[PDB]
Amino acid sequence: SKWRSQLDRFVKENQQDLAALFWGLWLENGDSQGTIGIDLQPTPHFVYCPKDAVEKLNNNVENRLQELLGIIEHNQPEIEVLMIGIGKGEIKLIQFAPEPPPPVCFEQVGKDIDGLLELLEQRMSGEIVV
Amino acid sequence: SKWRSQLDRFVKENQQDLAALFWGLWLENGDSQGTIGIDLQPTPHFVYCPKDAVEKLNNNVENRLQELLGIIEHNQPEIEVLMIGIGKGEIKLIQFAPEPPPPVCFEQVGKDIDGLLELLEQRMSGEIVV
Repeated sequence: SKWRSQLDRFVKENQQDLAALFWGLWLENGDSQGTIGIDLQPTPHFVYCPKDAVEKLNNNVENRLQELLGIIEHNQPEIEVLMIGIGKGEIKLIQFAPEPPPPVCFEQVGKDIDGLLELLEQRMSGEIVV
Repeated sequence: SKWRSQLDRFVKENQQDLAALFWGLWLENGDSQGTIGIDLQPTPHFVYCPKDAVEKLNNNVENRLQELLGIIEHNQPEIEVLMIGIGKGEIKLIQFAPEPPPPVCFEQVGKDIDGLLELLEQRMSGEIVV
């Protein structure tokens, strides 16, 4: 269960870059691909999670995050970032309203999603271990 | 308006305590008093912002955050901390899903809301200035 607090600390230290990536992917995909996931195995990597898979997977003892589907539906990508981390099937909800908001974060980092994916995934490696 | 970034730094570094206070206030008051606000003057201090008051104050040119009212109505306090910082009439949304969730932060920090309020308020003093 320690990976949860490792993921928590990583998010805390990387909110602006995660917001830039969140917003960049929002621009390209909106919600058509589902929810941005961080699958932690075999090493942490960004994925998309269709709403079915989230419900299927929140339908599990270790999870059962109350109203998760509504939280995912009601997230406002212009002001707040939402992702889900996944370690051996258990969800940790990632949600934060950064400063500046995600679209400004995107403009201020000045990186495309490919650049942010590689930078963030390198940073995760060996920092979050399941 | 540097206070927006100082408040962002404060929240990032104090998620557990703010989560414990948020849930302690939920235990005490539920939604009977409105939304938890942080009034930044003369010193940052926690207040309650009734629904009508939030709305009137969001009805101002520096604010007009899209879907603010809906974010407030949909907040899931077992999962999500929600507060609004208020600096010279400027709203800043605070929303984040802590690790562990808010009711566990309250249990783990082992203090009542009076203790939490005093600690968090002294901490913010000097650190977030308008």
